[PDB]
Amino acid sequence: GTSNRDWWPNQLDLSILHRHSSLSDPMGKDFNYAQAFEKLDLAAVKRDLHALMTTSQDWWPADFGHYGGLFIRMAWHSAGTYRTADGRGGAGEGQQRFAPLNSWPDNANLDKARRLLWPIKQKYGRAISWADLLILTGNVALESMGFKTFGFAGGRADTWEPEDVYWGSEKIWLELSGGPNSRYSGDRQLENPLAAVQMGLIYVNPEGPDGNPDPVAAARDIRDTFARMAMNDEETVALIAGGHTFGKTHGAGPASNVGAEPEAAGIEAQGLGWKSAYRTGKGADAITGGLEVTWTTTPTQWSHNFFENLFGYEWELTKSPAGAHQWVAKGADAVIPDAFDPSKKHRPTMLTTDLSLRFDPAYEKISRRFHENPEQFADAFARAWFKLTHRDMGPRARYLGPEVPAEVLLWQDPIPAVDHPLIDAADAAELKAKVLASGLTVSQLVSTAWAAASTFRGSDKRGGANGARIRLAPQKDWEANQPEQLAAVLETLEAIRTAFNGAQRGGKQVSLADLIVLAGCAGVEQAAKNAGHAVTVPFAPGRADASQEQTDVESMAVLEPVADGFRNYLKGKYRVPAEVLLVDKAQLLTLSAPEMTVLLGGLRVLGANVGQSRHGVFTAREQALTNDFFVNLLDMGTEWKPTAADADVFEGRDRATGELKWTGTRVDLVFGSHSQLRALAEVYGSADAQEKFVRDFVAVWNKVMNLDRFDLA
Amino acid sequence: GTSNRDWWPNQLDLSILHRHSSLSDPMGKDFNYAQAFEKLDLAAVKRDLHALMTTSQDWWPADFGHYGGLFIRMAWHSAGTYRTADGRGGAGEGQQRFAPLNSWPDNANLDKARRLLWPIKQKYGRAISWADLLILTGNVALESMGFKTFGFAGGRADTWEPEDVYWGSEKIWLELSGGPNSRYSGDRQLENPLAAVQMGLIYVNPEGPDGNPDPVAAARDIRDTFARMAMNDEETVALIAGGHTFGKTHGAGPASNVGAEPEAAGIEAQGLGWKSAYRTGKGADAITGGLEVTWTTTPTQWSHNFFENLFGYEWELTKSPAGAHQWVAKGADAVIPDAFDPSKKHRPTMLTTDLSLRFDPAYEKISRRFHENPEQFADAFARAWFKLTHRDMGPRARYLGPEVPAEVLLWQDPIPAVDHPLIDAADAAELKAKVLASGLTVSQLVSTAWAAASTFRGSDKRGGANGARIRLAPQKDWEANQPEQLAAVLETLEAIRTAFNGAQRGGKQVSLADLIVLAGCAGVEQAAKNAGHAVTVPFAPGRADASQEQTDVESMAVLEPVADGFRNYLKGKYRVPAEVLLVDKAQLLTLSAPEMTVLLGGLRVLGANVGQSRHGVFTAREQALTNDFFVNLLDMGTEWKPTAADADVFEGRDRATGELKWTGTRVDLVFGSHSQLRALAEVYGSADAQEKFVRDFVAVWNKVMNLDRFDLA
Ligand code: HEM
Ligand code: HEM
Ligand SMILES: [Cl-]
Ligand SMILES: [Cl-]
Ligand code: NA
Ligand code: NA
Repeated sequence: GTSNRDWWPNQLDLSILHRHSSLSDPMGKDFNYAQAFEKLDLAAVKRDLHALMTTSQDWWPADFGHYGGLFIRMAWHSAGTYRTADGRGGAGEGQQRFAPLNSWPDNANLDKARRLLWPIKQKYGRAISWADLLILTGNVALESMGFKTFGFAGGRADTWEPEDVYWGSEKIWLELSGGPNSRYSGDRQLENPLAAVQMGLIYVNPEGPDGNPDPVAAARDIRDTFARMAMNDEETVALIAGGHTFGKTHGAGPASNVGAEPEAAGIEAQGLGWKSAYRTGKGADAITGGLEVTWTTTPTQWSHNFFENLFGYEWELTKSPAGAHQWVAKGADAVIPDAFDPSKKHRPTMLTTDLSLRFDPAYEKISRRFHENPEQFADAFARAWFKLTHRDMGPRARYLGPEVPAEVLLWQDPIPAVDHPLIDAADAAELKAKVLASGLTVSQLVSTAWAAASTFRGSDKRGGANGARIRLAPQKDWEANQPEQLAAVLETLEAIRTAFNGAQRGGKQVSLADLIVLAGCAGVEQAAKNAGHAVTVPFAPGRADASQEQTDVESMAVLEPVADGFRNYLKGKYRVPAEVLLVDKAQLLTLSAPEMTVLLGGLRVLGANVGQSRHGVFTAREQALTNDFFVNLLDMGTEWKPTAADADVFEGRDRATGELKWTGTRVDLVFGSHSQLRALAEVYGSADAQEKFVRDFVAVWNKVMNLDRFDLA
Repeated sequence: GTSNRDWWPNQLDLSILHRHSSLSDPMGKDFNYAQAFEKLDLAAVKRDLHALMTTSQDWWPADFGHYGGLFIRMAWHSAGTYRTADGRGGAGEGQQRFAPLNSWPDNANLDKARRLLWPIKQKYGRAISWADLLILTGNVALESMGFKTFGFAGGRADTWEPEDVYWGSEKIWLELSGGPNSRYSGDRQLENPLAAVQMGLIYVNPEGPDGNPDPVAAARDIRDTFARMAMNDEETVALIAGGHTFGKTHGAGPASNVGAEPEAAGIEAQGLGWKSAYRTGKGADAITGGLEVTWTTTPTQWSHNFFENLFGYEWELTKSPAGAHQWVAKGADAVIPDAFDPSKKHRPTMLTTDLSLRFDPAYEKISRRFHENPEQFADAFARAWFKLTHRDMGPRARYLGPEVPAEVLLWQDPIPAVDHPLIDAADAAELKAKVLASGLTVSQLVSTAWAAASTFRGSDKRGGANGARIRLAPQKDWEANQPEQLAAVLETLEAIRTAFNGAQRGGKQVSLADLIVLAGCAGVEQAAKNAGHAVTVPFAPGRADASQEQTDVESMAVLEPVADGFRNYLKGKYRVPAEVLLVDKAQLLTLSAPEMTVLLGGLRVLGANVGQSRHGVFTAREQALTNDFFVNLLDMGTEWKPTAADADVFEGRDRATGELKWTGTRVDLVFGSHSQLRALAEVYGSADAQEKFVRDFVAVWNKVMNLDRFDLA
């Protein structure tokens, strides 16, 4: 059946903005997952998970009698899809159970692990999400095997369909580099936003880069991918050596024995895949990835043996029973236990990527320190594991349950507690009046508040106006934020704040975070007044100001908007058309197509464009909140053509006279071109729509201002 | 960007069930289009439309000074995509303005016609939908030109995205038949549910079948396609001759001058397409389809000149300036006006498909009667035009405004007015008790009510339990409805009804339509009681009973369920997998994925299956309303295999013992296979879900019962 995607494959796709509707969701409108989890008996769940570790099922028998290794792999894969570039992936939505991740080659036999969890999921029902349960299961595995974790937070709500994520352009699973859709170019430069080396891998190829078993060159890939998942050298070494303290790989026979992944398997498979024709197909005969490595002498217990082996032997290249490259210890005794036969023992083995920890000079120093100081390894691995599994969960206000660690970590972008009375409605009226009396313009106020709030992304719940990080490095210097204009606005607002706070009794004070947002509200209100409308914008106080020492400058860099169509801004020249980047930003902000449409048409006429560009400012009353953008964009009296100078800029001329009326970019004109967007634009451009436009504007403005307000959730 | 549809192109697609969410809709959640339209000043709209017919715009100048013919073409294409097989297409949702219809080749230059309407759309805003406005424009065109229409109903609410419709499998616009995705097979048999001869056409090829200009063979295609749009011979003649009383075709130059269709055009085109390089590109030089025919001597006035010409001249084959086949009267004087040059005149011309009206023997008899009696032609054309443009609008209760025709037409599946007091809650409770005391079983009651209600389809809003047409031909004999069991149930219900109605005073009586639905309610309540839960199923009286004389038997045939996965029924053996047919039927019933999932799992354990098949009845307490379907489907203790006898039937056996527990079909097992459906099944199969299952089941059951109750809107 031919579809629109077939006829027009480079059309903009808006269905990404309408995923996650109440239509697809089985829970009712009012279901609140946080409230459900807070009443779960987490201790009971954890007891059942401990029991499960050693209750082997015959359709997927436990290695060594203990599922712990399988489940730690499951949890690290759940978290391991995370990319800091866009915040997409990670464990926070339980996407491992949906396509494509449920069928990625690197997730082979994790369908078994998830099915082993069904009886527990079933018992506790809606009070524990699959997303939380995957991570909890990983923690319990660690604990069952003697490793004390740093803590755990619940609160990851389940989702009900696949997320739309760009995972690459390759059309072949696991395709090696330099193909027609290569993710690499140059000197092994991985394309953003990707964070894996091959399609359907978590991070790197365990045999080495493109299958070449060079540990030193493998280390370069590990360092780049892990960096792209927000982990530094110490965290990377602690996580790989920690993980590979446990369990084994599965490569007992040729991979051509393994059949269809879950989304390709027959209906009778009931959700499972990778059925193997090799011997019994499971257990001692299991085939997962093709390697056959067991790292330690006690694969079901925490030990210091990973580093003892890594350093204690010299390594020789060999092949697994499936033919993959791997390493064996020269001259060693058979000291490693077999997973099923108590009469068999094996020589120590390693992956190419494990040897990276010893042969990359920077990793070697870390691995040596951990080898010599195993308590330092244990503590780093606990911290790193918590970071791994919580990195996309958002502000600490979202963390639920009795095991949340009290220590505040830099990577959480922490926001100080509020310890004083908050401003009330009378005070907010007085501050808005002082803001309007200072001489700050509509355009300044709206631009500043937009810049502060619009860093939010829903993918990992980072960013937003809480913290007043707009005043700190690096946000205060970002090009999109108009550093010199921003500094003059912050200077005026900080003087207003100091004067208000100095006049208070009791401990009452306003944060600069709240004042930035309240000042934006005042700008909106004034813009409405300019247009003849009486509008109050809602404002919720309670934001606090973070310090520079609570603000990791390097980790903040991934939030910089290099494309922000809501400010008609594009930092350079990209492969992806600007309208596509607009819809991607709308998705990170959590906006639907109508909300993206209303919001952009309002921002244009309010003067939010970077550099005060006239592109898209289709009004003769700038700084007044009207639906002029829409009425004028849709006027068929105006004809549009791309300029000679720049094909991505357009001139709108009176079709009868030839006179120049407007200029616009592709972000602007897409609202008059794309058939779905133009239908939205027409609702807002109609003669009955001025009041609807204003109201809908204020609503979406307020939404954006509150996107990080998990303290109010 | 590789997607799930790329990796797994044959997986089931659920997103068709979640189109039309509150997310995509710009109007607020409480917007009610009927309330808006009822206050429209319809007469004012019509006066603006009248004016517009003769106000030419320079960017698409009006032929003959009058846009009438273009707008009649626009409205017939809006209505003309309708297929009786599934009720999809038609004018009822204004889908011409979205992809792919906005860019079909047969809709070329209709983008201009819709743009000419924007000033009026804009003026009246939400009080007149696009959907309504396309049809109303065509009525006003007819009226402006001297033709008395049969009336007009508003009430078509706008939609905000493309509907998912199967339009064919060809990958080339306008592909001739016999290709690798041919829609024809056998002796020119067009595949169901299609109703056009080539991809991107409305019905037929105006040059003849696959371009062969044989009027006689073109008549066979006309007859078949029109029949598939629900129009018989008299209606088809009246409509083609009617339409071609007006206007002209456009073929001033070679078609290679025409550029990209709207969805492929540049952003500067602002939603328009088919930009032409031939001379001025428009007006006298217009190119639309490539033919150059003007049928009558007065193209802007109703006449009987189409048939005067068709019969009054002998025709000869010739070629337009773009090279398409068409017909000329060479014997004639130059009597037809030129569209732009008052000093030019032309000979009469016809399409091959117009000559079909004279050279197919059955059409000729009709055309002759219309020729000789043009008042009969006018009346037939008015009735057919109303039918054309209203055929997918649903029950007369949805018709809005001051121009609705009072005559009730058989094609409307009419429902008699109710002139008597309705039963109240106490009466409904006494009827439910009498139905349960009669001895009718939960299975019989549920099966009957399901069979009566589940004929509904949202595509054209035909079907449903209103009317009690389950007791009439043909519904009473459909195999899915189990005609002998159905007759025994209806006989018992009719005796209950006669007894209750005979005992009333004051005119109070219950219809059989309402009693069938209330009896289904009693069955569901009793099933809940059997499981130990006291529930009340909501019930809304006011249905009426239609007579056999008010029921077109032949038109009802397209509503027969030949696949109904909710009753595990498949009438024969199809090319499309049964699970795909299930999602199709869900979409026609307007169900989301969660509602489809709850409903099917409840129906299974209530005994709704056709034939009392055990397939999917995964319970040991049949006729009790429990979540057993889901608990037992999801039990990993059971292993599934396709039977030797039938690959579409599966045995569920205890995995340890091999004992046979259950059998199921693909419709059953897809809920255990598809990763999104299995996530839904899990919610209902969890230990905390009994209450939720029952509530959600009653809610969807009630929804289904009420699908056709537009009298309560
Ligand atoms: C460079 C990064 C990594 C590479 C290339 C890698 C590679 C692999 C491979 C190839 C397997 C075998 C799969 C099979 O055939 O069953 C696996 C198993 C496993 N890995 Fe990793 N790994 C990485 C990082 C991690 C991390 C960060 C952790 C956790 C903190 C982890 C914990 C595990 C565990 C516990 C297993 C054993 C599974 C079992 O016993 O079934 N690994 N690893
Ligand atoms: C066998 C069915 C039909 C065929 C093959 C068909 C064919 C066509 C074609 C090829 C054109 C020329 C398009 C262009 O180049 O501008 C057209 C024009 C038109 N058709 Fe039809 N037609 C069909 C039925 C109908 C019906 C049912 C109606 C309305 C009741 C209709 C009303 C019109 C009108 C008014 C025009 C003139 C457009 C203008 O003046 O711009 N036709 N027809
Ligand atoms: Cl994601
Ligand atoms: Cl449709
Ligand atoms: Na994420
Ligand atoms: Na329809």
